[PDB]
Amino acid sequence: GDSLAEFLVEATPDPKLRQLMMSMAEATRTIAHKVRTASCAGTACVNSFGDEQLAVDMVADKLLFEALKYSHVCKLACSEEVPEPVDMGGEGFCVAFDPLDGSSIVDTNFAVGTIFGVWPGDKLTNITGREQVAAGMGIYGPRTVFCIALKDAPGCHEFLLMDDGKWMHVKETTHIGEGKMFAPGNLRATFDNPAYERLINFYLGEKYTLRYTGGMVPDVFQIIVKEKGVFTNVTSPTTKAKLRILFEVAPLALLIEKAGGASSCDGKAVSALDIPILVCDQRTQICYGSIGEVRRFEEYMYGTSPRFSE
Amino acid sequence: GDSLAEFLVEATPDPKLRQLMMSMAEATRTIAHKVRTASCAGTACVNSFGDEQLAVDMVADKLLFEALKYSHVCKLACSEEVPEPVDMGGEGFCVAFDPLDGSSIVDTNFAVGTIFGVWPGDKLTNITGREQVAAGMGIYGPRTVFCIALKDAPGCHEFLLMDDGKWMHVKETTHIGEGKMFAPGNLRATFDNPAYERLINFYLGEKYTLRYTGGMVPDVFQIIVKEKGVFTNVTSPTTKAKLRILFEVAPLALLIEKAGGASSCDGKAVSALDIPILVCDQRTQICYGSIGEVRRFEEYMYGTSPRFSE
Repeated sequence: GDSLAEFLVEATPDPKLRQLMMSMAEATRTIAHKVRTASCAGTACVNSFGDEQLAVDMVADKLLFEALKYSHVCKLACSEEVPEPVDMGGEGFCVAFDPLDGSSIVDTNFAVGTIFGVWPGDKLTNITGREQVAAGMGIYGPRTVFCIALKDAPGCHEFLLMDDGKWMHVKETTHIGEGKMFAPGNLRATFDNPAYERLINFYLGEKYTLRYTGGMVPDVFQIIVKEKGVFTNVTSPTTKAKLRILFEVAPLALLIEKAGGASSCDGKAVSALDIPILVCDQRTQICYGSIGEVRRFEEYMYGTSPRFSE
Repeated sequence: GDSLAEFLVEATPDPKLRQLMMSMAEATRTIAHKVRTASCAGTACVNSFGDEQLAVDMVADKLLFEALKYSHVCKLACSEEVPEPVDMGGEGFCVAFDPLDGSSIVDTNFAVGTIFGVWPGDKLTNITGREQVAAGMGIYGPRTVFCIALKDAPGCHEFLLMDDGKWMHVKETTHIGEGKMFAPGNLRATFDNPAYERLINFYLGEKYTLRYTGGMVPDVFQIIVKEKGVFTNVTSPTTKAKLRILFEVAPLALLIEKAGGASSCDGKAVSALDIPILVCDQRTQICYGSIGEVRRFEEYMYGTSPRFSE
């Protein structure tokens, strides 16, 4: 297909947003190289940033902050590790990111990833996921994938890192249909939550194929590629919420909904793009999937789906 | 650590076996490059092997046959795609391999892998998995890993593909202990196999963390890395077995039993290294895990563990 710079010129009329997306794709390429040659002798995984040997989750953090600084179009930046925004000396967008989302899977050479969401303005609080101008994730697997969506452009677009160091468009997703595949996150809640239990028993009883790796990036990315599936992460009386709206859930909600899917956040039967983000470290629960499978989620968990039921 | 060539000079005294492992490690390096730049734009994932242009599982197939031919120490070779052995014009070893395990997850950038087992002599039938002189798997993820074990050497060894194009020893596994992590393969058999259902309900009832990706290479490799876990694939009256002993189950059984684990193959509560391989396309069922978890598998499925109970 065609290149990323060529795609961006038609997706958005904002050249600042185009420079930002270019800087995120270059940082994704460098993180992909750092993970490739990471030394995990020590159960921890190390690589060198400049003159210091830290962990992969920290080399990615510093590489993403570096890319935002030198894009000159970033006002605020915030990482999941330190959930307090920081000024990057630019202006245009505010970017929040999870540097590497795969804590218990880097040593096992599983697919891991980076999540980032882009907000316009000067605030990372008192916003919603619908105010996002762009969102994306870089997936570090056998291939290196840059999966993005821009508000001013239709669909969710996947870019492949080629041998020459450039990005090439390889798939545009605009419809997520029906199928039997599920990723049950937080299954320990099938104990204090009878609605979640009955839902999981539906999946297990209808012969849904199981695909759960523990990392959110590949578990949600597979829905966009297969154009089918359900992801669920549900809280319980004894199990507390661990996903973040700013760094993880809200950006992924845009990638999923722009590809023809739906989300159900904070147990309030609305999209994750409509849940107010009051603090950066705000937690939540979520369901991702096709419209049909999200309807079933709300019917099982709440009684009815306000948006999609009959 | 130190290199693979240096490891091999100390692991086995047979210089021909060392050349074979080197040829398999070089083929693993080349396949890792082909998967990285695969164009899954069409209905499959394609790359180049010389002039003709094929799919990735076919590019891997021809690369391993080529590596075995030009190693000069291979008598018979056999691929999962055409389960009929072929003569490679050498003499020393017979190699059976699964070129790419996980073609159903390549478009979703999940981790995939190659499996191969190395047998002495001139026949790939009327053998057992214990007669293997070496077995290994190459894991294609964010990193590229060459995981092997040799009959004449203790333990299962991990090799990381370094920046210079060489392999470096990074982890030696010799003990697989106890923990709560499971990979439930063929979960559709929990309907007409009451023992499998009771077993799966035990796993879910003890709050085991779930990690099943669909590809066996990463699902079994995580047991070796975490030194914990269970993998199960159980047949039923309505669900038939799809795993192959020669290309998949027996080599992984050596990798699993080396490093401190155990296996329970077929319906016979014995090791997979002790199951006679009569035809190349022979199918089977398996359980991989720690000695404690394999004991529980045989107790739940058959009543008692002849090797580990009491």
